Amino acid sequence: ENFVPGLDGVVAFTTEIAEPDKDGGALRYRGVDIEDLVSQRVTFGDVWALLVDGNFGSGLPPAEPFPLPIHSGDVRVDVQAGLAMLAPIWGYAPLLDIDDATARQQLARASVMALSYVAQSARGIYQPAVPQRIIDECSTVTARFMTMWQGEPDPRHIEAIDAYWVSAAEHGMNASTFTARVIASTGADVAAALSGAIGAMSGPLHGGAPARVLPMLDEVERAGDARSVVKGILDRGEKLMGFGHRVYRAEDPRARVLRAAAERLGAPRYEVAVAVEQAALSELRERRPDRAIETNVEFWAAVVLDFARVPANMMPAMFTCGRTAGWCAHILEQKRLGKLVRPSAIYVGPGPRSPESVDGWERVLTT
Amino acid sequence: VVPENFVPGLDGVVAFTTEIAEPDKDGGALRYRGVDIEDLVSQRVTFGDVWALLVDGNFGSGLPPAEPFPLPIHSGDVRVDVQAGLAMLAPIWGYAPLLDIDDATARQQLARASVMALSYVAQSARGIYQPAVPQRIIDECSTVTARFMTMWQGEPDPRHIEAIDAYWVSAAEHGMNASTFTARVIASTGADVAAALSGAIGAMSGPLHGGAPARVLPMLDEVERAGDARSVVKGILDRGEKLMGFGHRVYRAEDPRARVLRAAAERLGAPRYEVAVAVEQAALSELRERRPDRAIETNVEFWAAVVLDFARVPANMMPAMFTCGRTAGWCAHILEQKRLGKLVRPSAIYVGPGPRSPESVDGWERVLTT
Repeated sequence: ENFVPGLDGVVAFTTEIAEPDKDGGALRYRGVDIEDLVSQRVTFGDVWALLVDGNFGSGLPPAEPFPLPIHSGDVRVDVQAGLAMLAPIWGYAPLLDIDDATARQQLARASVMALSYVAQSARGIYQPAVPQRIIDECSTVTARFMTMWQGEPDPRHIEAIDAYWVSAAEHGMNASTFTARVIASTGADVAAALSGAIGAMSGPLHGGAPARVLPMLDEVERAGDARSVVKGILDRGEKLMGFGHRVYRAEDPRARVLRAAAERLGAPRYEVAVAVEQAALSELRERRPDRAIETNVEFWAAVVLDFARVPANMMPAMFTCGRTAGWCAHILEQKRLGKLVRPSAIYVGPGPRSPESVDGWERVLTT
Repeated sequence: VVPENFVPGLDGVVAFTTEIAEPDKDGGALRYRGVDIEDLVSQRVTFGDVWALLVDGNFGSGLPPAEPFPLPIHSGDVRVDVQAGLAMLAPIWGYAPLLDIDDATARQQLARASVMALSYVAQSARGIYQPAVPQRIIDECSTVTARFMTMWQGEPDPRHIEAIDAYWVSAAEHGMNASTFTARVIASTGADVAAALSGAIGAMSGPLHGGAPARVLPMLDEVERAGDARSVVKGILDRGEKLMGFGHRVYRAEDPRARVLRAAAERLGAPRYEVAVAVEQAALSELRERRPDRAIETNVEFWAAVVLDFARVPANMMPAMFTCGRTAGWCAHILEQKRLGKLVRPSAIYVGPGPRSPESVDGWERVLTT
């Protein structure tokens, strides 16, 4: 045939959660535009429920002690280990044996746990502990996350994460969302599908993740000229971080949302980041005038996150926290779909042969 | 952008081309890299070599020796414990993403985790207060299957080692199920092998994945006490409860793995064999009678329970034996996907509500703006 492996272009599901309108240049969560959500200052906790429940009203459960005091230096792996313990310790049941109401609670309870792991891991070990009453009296999950980590966080930094987390909560059917849907289609508990989605996310070729643009942003601040360093990186064989082929029809809606939030909150590195964007776009469009080149949302995601005191290696964990909303939305939708996800494969390998015909059969020990 | 006779679940949609194995359902035969499983079992090819046959495409290599656990965490769920250990493989054992390693390193890292999961299952079935089996009497073993039964039972019956070899080889790989599909999707992103192996175990644990050995032990216990074999199954169907180990046809006529395991039970002289076949004759003849139109055949998971019980495996340790065997299918599909080197990313179609304002949503009354 002329088929493409990996089901490229093959329609697998039917969704009511969100529509990434690439032709129209807008992202809508259950019909509500994300530009409207960040502008009216809707916190990530509410957007989590809008994607999962299809409407507002419900929030997220409080923080609770860790199910396993794990700490290995890899926060992605720590959350997966804790997610495993949810069935024996917290009693998580398979999706087939619980109603939609129980599945929604365990998804929110697991979402809160993943954020508690990330916030605690960022606060230093020898730092004074944040009292539990200060944590439990926070208005939003975003505030609770920042207070558990920073103790007394800047309000402008809380708004930055709220802007980033709702602009990355859900973006269609990628590898991580597909993995959670396949595992949930088996009837396993929600922690197993969440642990599988996190494993798919750890792959470098999965997709979105804040770009490693800080060593370049620092270089522009020191040298002063952005055009020269942008020209240098492309001439010395290295690729340019945060800029490539287009994703939407034109500018990514999430790209302007995170740049407008950076200017609105007063990010110190905003002017350099804009100077970098202009030099990169002018240079990439000058060398390949046939390619459609737009700024990646991962470029301004790194700018916004770094403005909120987020280190580079913690940024991928920041994306995982926001994507819990999209993962839990598609897991519950798959549960209500009630259809196993099994494709097929065609065999092109060797035909029937005897065991003695196989290469290396003389080294096998039998009986 | 529109549905077109669309069915959810990718049923029948071809996703990959594989050289690993072929479940010839229309022919009633299963082949690993072209070799029939009946040959592999009848000529007593150990599981370690079938593992190397599926992953490498030829014979020659083996599996690395056992080692201590990466994590002294044991919650009582061996499935969960193995997943937690698979996690620790990145920081403790240094497992790199598939995108940054060659086929040789990835092949080992798959084999090292495969032996890791076997030892997790192995000495989880041995009492800690029983005498620690000597470390050298394990080294004096030959096959991977033999070292498994040595770590668990201490003095394993040679007949039982053949039974495990018969079972694991039969269930080593069976095409494109959910657990194998999940392992390929995660591997298609470029992550490490331990993440892809952990994703398959999660999908394996779901009830609708199938393949887990059947809970036919109470039925076989009841038949032996009151010997009739037919009135025992006749009553169960009359009362309206499920007949375990029997149902739809997997292969078109007879599952070759069921034929292999039933013959392996008789060849090794399993005490439950005579009682087991009478239950098979009675259940099949009964199910075909109550439904003279539906194709009904013995499930391989019915004989898998007979064989595994003969090997002194408890009822709820049998699922871990399935996960142990399928490591060959998971690793071979992981390595093949690595060489394929293409991301799996399907698409979906939105049919939800059209564009609206945040105020026209049910519940905007209970929103607090930042």
